[PDB]
Amino acid sequence: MLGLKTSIIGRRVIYFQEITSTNEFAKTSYLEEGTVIVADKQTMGHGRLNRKWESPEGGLWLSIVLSPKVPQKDLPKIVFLGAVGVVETLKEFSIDGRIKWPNDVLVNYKGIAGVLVEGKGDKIVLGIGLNVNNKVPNGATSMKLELGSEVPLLSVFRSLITNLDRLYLNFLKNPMDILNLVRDNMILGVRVKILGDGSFEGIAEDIDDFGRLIIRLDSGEVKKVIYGDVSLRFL
Amino acid sequence: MLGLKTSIIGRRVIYFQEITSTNEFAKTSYLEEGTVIVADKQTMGHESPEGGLWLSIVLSPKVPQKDLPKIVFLGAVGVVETLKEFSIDGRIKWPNDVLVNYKGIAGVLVEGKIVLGIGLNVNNKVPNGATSMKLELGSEVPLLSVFRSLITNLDRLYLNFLKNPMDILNLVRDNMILGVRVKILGDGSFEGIAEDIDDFGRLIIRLDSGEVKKVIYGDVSLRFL
Repeated sequence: MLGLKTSIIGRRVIYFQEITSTNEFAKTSYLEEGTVIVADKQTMGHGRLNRKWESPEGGLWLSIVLSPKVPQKDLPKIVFLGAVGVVETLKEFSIDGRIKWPNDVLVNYKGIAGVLVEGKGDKIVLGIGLNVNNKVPNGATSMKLELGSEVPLLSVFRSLITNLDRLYLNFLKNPMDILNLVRDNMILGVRVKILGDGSFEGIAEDIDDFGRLIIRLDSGEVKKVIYGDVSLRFL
Repeated sequence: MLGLKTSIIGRRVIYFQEITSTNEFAKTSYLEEGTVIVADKQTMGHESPEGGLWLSIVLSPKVPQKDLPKIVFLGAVGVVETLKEFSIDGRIKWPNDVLVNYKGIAGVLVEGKIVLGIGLNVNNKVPNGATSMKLELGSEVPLLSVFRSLITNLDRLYLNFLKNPMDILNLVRDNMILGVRVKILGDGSFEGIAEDIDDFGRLIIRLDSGEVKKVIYGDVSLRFL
């Protein structure tokens, strides 16, 4: 009854009034490629770095099951697919979102969406958490706060699924393309600090052909940061 | 994202762009009670084109074995209530069909774990002699609005049915086509006036001879004369 016209993503959609986490369900269940798992709220949701994710009623919490048969050297790039999809959808609602490497989406430096990609055996689970009408934590934002008005949650879903499907079909044929879209929508040319072990600061110059963040330290040294399991702070 | 607030029916909803049959998927798959299977179209329903509301609901009612036959009435009444919400006069053709001015607009199929299947013509093209919500109202009807309405009605009806399986019969009686001649097809056939449904949901027919027959659904077909 939803009348989705997508080719792969959204061929099937499993909706839950409440769930522990859409990513966990997608990982532990056999689902055909393109299946979207979505819930009004999550009781154990989280984003990258295991950051607890308040997923209250009003937001868009979903996961997509994918099994892209692309060269493995290109597989690591699906994380960006979600971020770019969110940016395209936000633009449709007159909101200018920018990507905070690797896959967070910000609006005026305030978090509005997060992407969590996990791999289980043969498939990849692309999780997205987008603040729409739900109340957000201090420092974060939402579509409702940005537009100062209620936003039809289903309208956002339709838009996002449509964009993700389009991006995914092209990724299957031209996997290098997504990096260019990421680059064109990412926050660059500003100072950042990579936290944790061997912490350092520098200018985030660009992302390379592998999606690594290229940082220029004050000394002139150039470091390439892997998208995995690191935290980044804007200075 | 749908924000359904029902208690059981609609706790989960599995949507398909296309499926062979929502009833077959529901019967075969491992699903929890209240899960609704809905598709834009069914390729092998019993086809169901885009524009209609095609769904099945998984139920596990812990009620007396004798009350299971009443489940079909939950679907028929739920459809009638939703149609009334859209100002369409749907009437029940005992025991699983809904007509508008004697034209078919919906059908209910219960199998079984009990699977309650419902097919409702909304914006889809229909067979000769049938009708749809769009044809009755004269304009397209938001399919999702019909789904929300129906799911809400079915959830309320089901929750009460679990406690009082008899209550549904009164709602059927108030919304069913009665007082007219019908032909019952089974082992041969007989005709008579459809008088009412009894405390078991059996159709009571008065033959011209004065004989009274009680019809149980399962191996029979009813036709209006």
